[PDB]
Amino acid sequence: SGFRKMAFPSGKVEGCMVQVTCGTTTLNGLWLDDVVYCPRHVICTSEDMLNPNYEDLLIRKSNHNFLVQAGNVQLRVIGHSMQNCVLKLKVDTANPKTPKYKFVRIQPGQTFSVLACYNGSPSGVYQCAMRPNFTIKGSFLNGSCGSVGFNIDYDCVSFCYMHHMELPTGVHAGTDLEGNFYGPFVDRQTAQAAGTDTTITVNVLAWLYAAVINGDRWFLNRFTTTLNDFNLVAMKYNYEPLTQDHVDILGPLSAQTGIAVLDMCASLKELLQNGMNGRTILGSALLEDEFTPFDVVRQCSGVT
Amino acid sequence: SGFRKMAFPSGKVEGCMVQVTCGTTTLNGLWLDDVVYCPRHVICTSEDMLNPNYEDLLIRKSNHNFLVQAGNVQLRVIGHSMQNCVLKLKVDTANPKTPKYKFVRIQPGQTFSVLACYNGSPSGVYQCAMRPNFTIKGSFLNGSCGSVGFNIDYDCVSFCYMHHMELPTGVHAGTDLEGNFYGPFVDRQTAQAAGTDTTITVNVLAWLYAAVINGDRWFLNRFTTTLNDFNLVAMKYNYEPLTQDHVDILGPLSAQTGIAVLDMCASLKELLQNGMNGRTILGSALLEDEFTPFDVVRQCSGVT
Ligand SMILES: *[C@@](O)(C(=O)NCc1ccccn1)[C@@H](Cc1ccccc1)NC(=O)[C@H]1CC(F)(F)CN1C(=O)C1CCC(F)(F)CC1
Ligand SMILES: *[C@@](O)(C(=O)NCc1ccccn1)[C@@H](Cc1ccccc1)NC(=O)[C@H]1CC(F)(F)CN1C(=O)C1CCC(F)(F)CC1
Ligand SMILES: [Cl-]
Ligand SMILES: [Cl-]
Ligand SMILES: [Cl-]
Ligand SMILES: [Cl-]
Repeated sequence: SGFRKMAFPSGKVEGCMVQVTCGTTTLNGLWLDDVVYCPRHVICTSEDMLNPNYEDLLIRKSNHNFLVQAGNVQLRVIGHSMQNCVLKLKVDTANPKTPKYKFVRIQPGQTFSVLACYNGSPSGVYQCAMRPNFTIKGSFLNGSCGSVGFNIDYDCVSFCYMHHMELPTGVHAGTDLEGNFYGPFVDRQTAQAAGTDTTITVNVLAWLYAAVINGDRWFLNRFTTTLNDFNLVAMKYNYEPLTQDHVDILGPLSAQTGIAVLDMCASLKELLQNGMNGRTILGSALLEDEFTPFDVVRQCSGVT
Repeated sequence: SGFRKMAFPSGKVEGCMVQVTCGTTTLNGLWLDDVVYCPRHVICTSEDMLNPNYEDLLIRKSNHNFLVQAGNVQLRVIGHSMQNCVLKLKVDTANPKTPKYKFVRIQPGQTFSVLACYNGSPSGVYQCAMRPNFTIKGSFLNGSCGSVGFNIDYDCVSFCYMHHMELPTGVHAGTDLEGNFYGPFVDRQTAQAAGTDTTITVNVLAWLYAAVINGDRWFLNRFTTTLNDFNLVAMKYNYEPLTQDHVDILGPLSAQTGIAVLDMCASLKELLQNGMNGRTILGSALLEDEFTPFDVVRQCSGVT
């Protein structure tokens, strides 16, 4: 029993993390087979950051401009090319520790593990959700660009996020591993800011199921609601609409607890309308929306 | 910026995790050099669990009774011995991936990362605190015994916890890597239960400093207090006493924020007496006590 924000074991990703230096700019890259993936703004100088022409900047560079370190071992760059906001650096050595992997773009509301890295050396691992406004509430400092987010399934690492920058509210923005940004952000210096966010309803419900499995039942009630009148309450409290597919995904959790989704929706409606009235759920006094139905099943027993 | 419950990268520990089978009982062990460390109750049958004589049970066993699997590779047991509640199984193969390591016992109030494991295969990683009552609020299912907790410092892994069992309130108990239990618990079936717990005051204060560094200042005030009158309030709200050494450890954080510890204590006293009045700190509506002063410094910038 118990419930924690649990990351995937990070070893398969640690053995892919390298340092990339171009000029005085230093940051992290991801080394898979004979390619190092890193944020393209490693080739930028601070002046270039207003409106750089990344294609020009790259033509003016050569292989020996790029310094790639895997621990202490130098890796020699034998090629360079750019895909969207990612630079691809081909190196002389294929990574012997390359895991089975995929580049997958994730959806708002889904979770992933983050390996915070500095100077190519991993620092910490933690769990994140892609917010509905395509930011992540991460934990990142200067030099973390190039750190990646990922999920692991049957020893295959699905990379979904590469870190690029921090927005003024302190939330974080980045790209998938094809270099395409999540959300309406650009890798240059503007006044860009996160749009308005919403709460991930299906995840709050999954979390309530987790609590029932772990013995929190005080928020439960005998009422049931319609999917339409629940959604109508959701709009008032800035919660994402709940779909029939969401109801279907919660199916396994409702089956294990014996509480049908729509009954659980009645509980959520009461918790939004009346607050938590001095009680806590799974050690939190706020409704938690960063656990997917999948995360709950993976961590909770199949019993109770 | 940002603040998350961040674990250490788990790779160095993943490469030490093995499966140990004795009879029908299967659980995890830790493979360092040519020794596999695992909970001694792997030799138990369900009957033996009332009051086993572990020394007798072990004499009646032989090396070929022990099945140790490192992934797919069999490891042959060439010796067995017992230290307190841990069994030490000497195997034919020294672990090539053994990291630099130490066995250290931690103090109540300190944190560590946990690598949840099942059948020798790592499942997840998360951060825990040793509670003042020597339990941990972990996330563990049947088959997690043998999973370890650890900290990493300059590539050296300090193992501090091996998981053994779950207590009736759903909290978790285990030993250090010398097999000595944390807290007044035994590896047998009794009515044992966690004693009463308290909140880790120095960690709450560290966390408030983290929030100030991340821009939460609403809880601040102009008042200062004496260490004696703060401690006197702490007793009323079931908070651990604050020592002058605690004040000294918070020094770096007070220096970076410019808020002296005792002023911060005045803030904590107000937050205990008046609640949080509908506001949140670092995304929590409760005072968080599972970040040490060290954890805050490691994750927060040195600026602001
Ligand atoms: C890198 O972009 C990075 O660490 N980004 C993530 C981040 C930064 C701050 C807080 C949380 N996450 C490095 C790359 C770099 C550039 C120059 C010298 C060394 C490293 N960027 C930074 O550390 C900061 C500081 C800076 F150098 F002034 C520039 N910077 C940025 O984050 C910029 C934001 C906008 C951009 F287009 F993404 C380019 C980088
Ligand atoms: C192991 O002890 C374990 O997983 N402990 C941690 C745990 C259990 C439940 C919830 C959270 N954490 C395995 C060892 C085992 C024993 C027999 C068969 C297979 C594996 N123990 C268990 O999975 C559970 C179920 C059990 F098998 F009935 C016995 N058990 C225990 O946890 C016992 C608690 C008291 C003890 F002295 F520690 C012995 C194990
Ligand atoms: Cl690819
Ligand atoms: Cl499960
Ligand atoms: Cl040792
Ligand atoms: Cl730091």
